[PDB]
Amino acid sequence: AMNNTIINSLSIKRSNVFAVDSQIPTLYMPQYISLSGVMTNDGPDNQAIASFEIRDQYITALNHLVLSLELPEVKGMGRFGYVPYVGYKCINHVSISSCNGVIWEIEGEELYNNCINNTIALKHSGYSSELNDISIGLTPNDTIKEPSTVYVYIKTPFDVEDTFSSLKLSDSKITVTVTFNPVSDIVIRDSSFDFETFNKEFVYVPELSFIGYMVKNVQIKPSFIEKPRRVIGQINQPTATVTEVHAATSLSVYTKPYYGNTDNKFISYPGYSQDEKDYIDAYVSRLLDDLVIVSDGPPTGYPESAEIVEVPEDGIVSIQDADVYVKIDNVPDNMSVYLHTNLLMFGTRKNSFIYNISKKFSAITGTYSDATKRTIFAHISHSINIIDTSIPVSLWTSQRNVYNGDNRSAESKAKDLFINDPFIKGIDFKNKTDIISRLEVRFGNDVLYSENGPISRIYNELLTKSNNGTRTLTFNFTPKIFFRPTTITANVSRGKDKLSVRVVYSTMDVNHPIYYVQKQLVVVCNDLYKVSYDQGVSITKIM
Amino acid sequence: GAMNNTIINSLSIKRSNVFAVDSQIPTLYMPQYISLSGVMTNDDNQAIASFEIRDQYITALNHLVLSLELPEVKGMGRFGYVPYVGYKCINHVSISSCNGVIWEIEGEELYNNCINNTIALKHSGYSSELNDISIGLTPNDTIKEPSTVYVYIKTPFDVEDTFSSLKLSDSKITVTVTFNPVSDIVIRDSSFDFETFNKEFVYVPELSFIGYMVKNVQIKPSFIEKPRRVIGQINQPTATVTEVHAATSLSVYTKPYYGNTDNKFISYPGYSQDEKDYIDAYVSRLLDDLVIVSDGPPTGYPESAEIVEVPEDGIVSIQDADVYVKIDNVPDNMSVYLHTNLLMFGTRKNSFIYNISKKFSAITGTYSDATKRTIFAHISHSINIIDTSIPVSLWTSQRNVYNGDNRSAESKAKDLFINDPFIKGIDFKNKTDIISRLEVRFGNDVLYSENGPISRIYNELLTKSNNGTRTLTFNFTPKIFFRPTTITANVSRGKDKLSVRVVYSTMDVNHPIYYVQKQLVVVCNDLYKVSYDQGVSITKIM
Amino acid sequence: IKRSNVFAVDSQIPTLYMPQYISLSGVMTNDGPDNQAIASFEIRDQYITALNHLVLSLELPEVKGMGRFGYVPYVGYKCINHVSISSCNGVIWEIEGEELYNNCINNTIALKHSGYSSELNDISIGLTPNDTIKEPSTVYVYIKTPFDVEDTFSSLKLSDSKITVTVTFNPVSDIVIRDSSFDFETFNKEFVYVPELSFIGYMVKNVQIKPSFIEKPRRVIGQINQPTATVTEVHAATSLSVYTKPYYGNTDNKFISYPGYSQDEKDYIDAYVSRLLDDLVIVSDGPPTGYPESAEIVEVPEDGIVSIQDADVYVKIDNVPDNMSVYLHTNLLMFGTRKNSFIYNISKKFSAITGTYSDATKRTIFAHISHSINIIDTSIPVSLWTSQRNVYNGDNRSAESKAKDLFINDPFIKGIDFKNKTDIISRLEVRFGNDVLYSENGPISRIYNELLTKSNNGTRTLTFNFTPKIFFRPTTITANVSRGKDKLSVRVVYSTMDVNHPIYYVQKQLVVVCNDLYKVSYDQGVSITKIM
Ligand SMILES: COc1cccc2c(N)ccnc12
Repeated sequence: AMNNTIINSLSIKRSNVFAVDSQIPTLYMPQYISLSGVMTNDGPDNQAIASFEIRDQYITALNHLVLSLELPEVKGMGRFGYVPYVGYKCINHVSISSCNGVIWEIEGEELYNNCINNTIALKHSGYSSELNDISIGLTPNDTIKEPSTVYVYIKTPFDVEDTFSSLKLSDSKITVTVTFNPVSDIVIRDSSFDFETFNKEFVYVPELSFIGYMVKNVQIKPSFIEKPRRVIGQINQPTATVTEVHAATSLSVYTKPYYGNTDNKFISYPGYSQDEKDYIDAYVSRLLDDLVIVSDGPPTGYPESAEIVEVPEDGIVSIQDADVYVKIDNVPDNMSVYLHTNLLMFGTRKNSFIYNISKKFSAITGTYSDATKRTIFAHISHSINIIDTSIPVSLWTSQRNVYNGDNRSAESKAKDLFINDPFIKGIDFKNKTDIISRLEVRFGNDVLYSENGPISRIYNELLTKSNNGTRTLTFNFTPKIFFRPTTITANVSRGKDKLSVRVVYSTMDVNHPIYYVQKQLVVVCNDLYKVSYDQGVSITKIM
Repeated sequence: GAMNNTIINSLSIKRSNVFAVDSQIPTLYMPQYISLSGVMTNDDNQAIASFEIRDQYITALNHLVLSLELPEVKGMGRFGYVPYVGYKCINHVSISSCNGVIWEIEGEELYNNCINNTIALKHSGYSSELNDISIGLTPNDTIKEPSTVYVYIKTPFDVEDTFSSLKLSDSKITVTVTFNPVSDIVIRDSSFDFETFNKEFVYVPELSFIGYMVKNVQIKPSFIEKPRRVIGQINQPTATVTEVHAATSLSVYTKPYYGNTDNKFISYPGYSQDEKDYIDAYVSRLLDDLVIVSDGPPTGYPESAEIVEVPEDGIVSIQDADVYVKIDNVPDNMSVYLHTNLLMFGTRKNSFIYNISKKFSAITGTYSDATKRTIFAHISHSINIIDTSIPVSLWTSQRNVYNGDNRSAESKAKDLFINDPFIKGIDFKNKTDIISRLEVRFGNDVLYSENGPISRIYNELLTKSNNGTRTLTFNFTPKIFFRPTTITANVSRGKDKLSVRVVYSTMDVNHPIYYVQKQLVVVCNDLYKVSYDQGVSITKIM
Repeated sequence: IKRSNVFAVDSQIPTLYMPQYISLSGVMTNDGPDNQAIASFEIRDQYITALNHLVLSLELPEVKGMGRFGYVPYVGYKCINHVSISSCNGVIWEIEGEELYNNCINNTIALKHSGYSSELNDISIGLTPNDTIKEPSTVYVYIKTPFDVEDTFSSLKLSDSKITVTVTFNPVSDIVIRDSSFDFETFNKEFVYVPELSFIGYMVKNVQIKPSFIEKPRRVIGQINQPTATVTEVHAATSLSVYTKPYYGNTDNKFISYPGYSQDEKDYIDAYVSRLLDDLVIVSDGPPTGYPESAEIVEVPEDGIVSIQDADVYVKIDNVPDNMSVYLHTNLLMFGTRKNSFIYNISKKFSAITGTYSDATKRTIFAHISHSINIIDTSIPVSLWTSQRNVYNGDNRSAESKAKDLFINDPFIKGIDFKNKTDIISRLEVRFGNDVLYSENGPISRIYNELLTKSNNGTRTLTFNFTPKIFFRPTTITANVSRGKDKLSVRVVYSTMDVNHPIYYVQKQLVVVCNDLYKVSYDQGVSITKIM
């Protein structure tokens, strides 16, 4: 059965790769353990906090925390849906602490970031058409969403090498404290939705699961742990500084939008489908019904500022230098076809440049239905983009706009949805646009790193096998757990105990509404700590 | 230089070199892919391939792959293969030496072990060629072209490549494969001549594996985890695994039993296997009979059918349910009709009724004068994955006080037999979860209890798998290099058996799904010690 | 018992080092060989002790003008003809562009960084001499090396020597999909490769270097339509791979259709069907004009069924003007080697065509198509349809349709179709010296390659090394020399086809890649040595 040339080609110490001594491991028994928590409503703005205390003589070690949430049935009228990954967006903060203090904590967004390359984790936290499409209730008793459980993997450093990295409790009490975002963050809804009643009646219903380990004659040794912390820059300020950086493993930079100067209302939302094209199509779809109207004489029901034009016989309406081709089939003899030529329009001066959403269409074809008295659109040529779909409606009607701005029908305006997702990066719903033009990191007062493209994000996505990375400077390339991490290391004497970030943002057109979306600079630092287990668990910052 | 002046600036302790390694020399060996045709036997007269590996120059092996030749399929009717056809072929696999069975597995259990291996699943046969339902129009028409599929037979010997490989100490290994009846892998309609197919079909297998020829092999013993399952009785919420002495893991799930039906179904989506795909195939098969454009009252439907003309406002009220039907370009001599009771079920006369027509809220379309048919544009409905998983015979069983299936004979004859051996839950996606609570008892004591599938969450999480099972894992130690950690019995105290009780969700007797029977499946992973003194042997740890 | 602690471990203090991401600009010379662009980067910093993780970035220019233009998917990898890492002792490692790509083909994120977006890869159309077809863009190419397998452990040590990374770029026509209207002559003149090299450098305090091994791939391409290839001086190989490439030299490299960014088999097929449909069913007032004379365009009968021999095409268009009829083009593409032979007729691969004529746009809007078009059909060069072998005219499409055909010169195509789906190797034989080392009647070696590497684009691969990398000396197939076993010879038998299918005339080339084991030593700087 072997070929003759192999057997013919077949003193030195030789390591055996066909057998190995199956070592007896530490004696232990694992258990999936679940805890109800205690819910308090204080800290801050009466924010909801869950606390779980872990102390059992048979739990010697734990890891792999997973948080459960019961989502209630949602009944009533209006449009309602959950943000994708709803269970993660719920989370404002997680702390693991002993009686000596805090062992490890994370900001909601950073936990989410760390799990973003984990499709399973993401799926478990709630990503489904059931949960994330925008349902509409038609009756005060109609069911919008059914009840549901979501599961949030609270990834910890204790999970890297399973039992080797687990958290050893000894005889100490470990408290896990979870702070929840306000339910407004996790919910997408329209004006008809009675959010006021929903807000009062909604309660967070959490449960903390984990893998406990009952361990005979546990042999503890000291370990190291990376604890993340982040600094949020002042609004639109292109700088932030992290103080007291003594032994850090990595440093990440990114941008968030800030929508406080707005009502957080958006024209459209794609629902469960989350691709860039989904976002764009959802937006086109919402505009199409005011964009091309089939009507008995001039269309009614629009603001006087609307400029609705009858389409010439050759199908071309000319909006300044923009040509829009409109051919609708099966149009009644008493009716004509109209193009709305300024459905949304923005400018900071009269008689200057204009951002006009209607000029972003070049062809609209479709067929009229006599049966349902509507136009069924077939093919659209346009240049709508992910930004357009990310513009809050408030910006269209702002005092900086010389135009009325929002010339949609009332019916369309009613369909607008509030979106308060807490984990948005960049300035568009997909973090597609790169608004950072240059990044500088200084250790003390000396330049540590500088780049003119996102070469650090490319390396981040590569080394972590992620397609949603960040501009990240990684200092630790040493394998976790089995080594002490490599860290950038302070002088303190020479002033080098702080990392300072300066980015150059690219500047947008002041006549595009996107210019007025506020930006925030997020800098996340991972500091090395030593873990000791001598009478209670404790950590110690490495200097 | 290019190294910034800060990194250079801040640069006698005992250190590990992370910038070089000692290249230690491995065992001198040489690998080879080997294929074998083996021998076939047919003794319910199930086919059994057996392959003997006897060669003094093969020290070890792993990575078994079984290939199967699928023959050309000629004739009339509708015919496709079940997704991942290769795995559904396999009833049982066993690896034995002269000293008995070294490792064996049920077909469904090997499928489950491979379910997160996309490549393995794709090689086994997942393609529109294989899995879309084709239709033959003449007795000499070709329905399916000859294909060859490859089934990766995952074994404990692959976990750590050469370290885990099954060693052969001059012993004769026999790999024995038991095949499900070909009924199980074929989705067909009534017009297909399955009788002739069933007798003409022959499983044509070849077993390949990676053999290793090793000089001066140095054998050591290892351990192996051998799966075992129990199936509770029909509709019992309990099942028990006896003789549990050293288990590494326990998993619980549910299968449906359709033995009380014909295993015929109204619709099937073919190669496209998403939940939305199943639903859409179903809505599509119903729509032919649901909304009819006709010259006077539509004909060819049973008398029990309630087909009514759509009023000029487009709304038909089926009891409390309002259906909107508006069709464009309908001829002046024709009207739009709606079948208000396409499928309907009830257990007591003039009481509660489940009526599939009521799960439509809006149906829009345009009549084609050129093809004499209605082309539908938008359907608002509430059909779900369960509706698509109902055997037709349940619509027409004696419990139904109605006729039940009010479809056209044209619709009825397109129904399909599905006999997939590996269905789970009570719907084709395994979406619906009918376990409301699960209890595992080691003896009289409760070992585990959960109120939601947190055990499946961990299973999926810890194995990176989208389709896990409610699984209790006892071993968190790395395989091969460590004696697996087990849960250990106490025979003295009756603690040598694992009993599982679940609380099934309570369903409505006026929904056909209520009558789909279910079985509890409990799989236990028993720890065995593999010994190599005079041949290969295994011993169940006690 | 004596038990190993699985609940805690000693934290070893590692070598003291600091890593830095380092980007460099290169020297570009358009010398070597056919005036091919070369980019040289010199790493000569005394404080860069080790490096790995090479990333090449490319600034792609704005593209202005007229016509249809797009970039091949994963454009950055397709740009690379060859990468070579060398030192003042010669070459340490080097790879051919296709093999680098092959090595990265299951690294989705690497592929995405290289340029795989609708911005890049859909075919765009410029409407005026100053219309912008593509915006400027920067892509990132992960030059994977043996030095990244085990991070700092596997890293390239510089040892106070001067490292030079050399990148040879394919001509830009390889990465561009264009029509005839696009001014490629000008573009070809003005386009310049604008490359920057990044890498992770390591400042190591008191580095303790040791020797190691390294697999260096090398390949042999057979002559056109010759089913054999030999690799010489094979003394210590860790693997051997066999695949097939098409040769399109007998050809203008033009194809009827291309799907764009969407790259699924079904996308290729639908893009094709859409292109044929404009000529396949025609709503016309009187017999359609503008077609070649060899075209057999017939009016669809009232029954709706047109019969092309034993092939029936059902065609119903809705809402057709009273003064026009519906026609079917019964031989849009046809191929036969004799007058009394089997004919391959693309119209016969359609069974049903429905749609609706639009009065407003005066064009037919197709609704549903029953057809049997396959991936091969879409991968047939137009030339082969009109080759001398074809006793028919071949291409009976409209002139408007033929204007839209696209040049494609992607250097990394394999097999004979655009998804490498069809296997054309029927039998495979591998000989070490004169003795058969391996043979197979089915693609079991490729099934294993896909299985063992978790890949759906594998190759027929003989793996000799099943030993963990870096931490052990790799297991190799080992020469004898005295018994003539210093040669790896591959012979394939290609599967046979009916000679009346155009794809039979696609020229094939056999590709054999051998991974030879090298020893890395660090005496007078870095040095590699071929194991014998
Ligand atoms: C998966 O097994 C391994 C991976 C990496 C390192 C080691 C090691 N140090 C000892 C034993 N096994 C190892």
